[PDB]
Amino acid sequence: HHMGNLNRCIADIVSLFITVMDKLRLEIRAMDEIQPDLRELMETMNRMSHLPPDFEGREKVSQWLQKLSSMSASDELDDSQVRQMLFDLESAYNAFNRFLH
Repeated sequence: HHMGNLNRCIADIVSLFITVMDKLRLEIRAMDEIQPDLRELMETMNRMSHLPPDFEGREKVSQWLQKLSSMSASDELDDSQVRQMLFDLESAYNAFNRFLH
């Protein structure tokens, strides 16, 4: 038994999307508490060579990473930013699932 890179990436991307969304639903707000998982999600999409270069889901995650890069470690996302991030992550997750079909 041996699992390939692609299937490991798919499992990690699905679990990271849901983990980041769940943290946001649990009122986790600090940049240093959300950003590391988001970075892990972005890098795993980057390791998934089968994704199209302009893939929608990666663009949404990247834009959030860029936004978080302007914050201090201790800065917190506000209610509006959390709701928007959840909408963007749901949209990126759905785009990933659509890609798989």
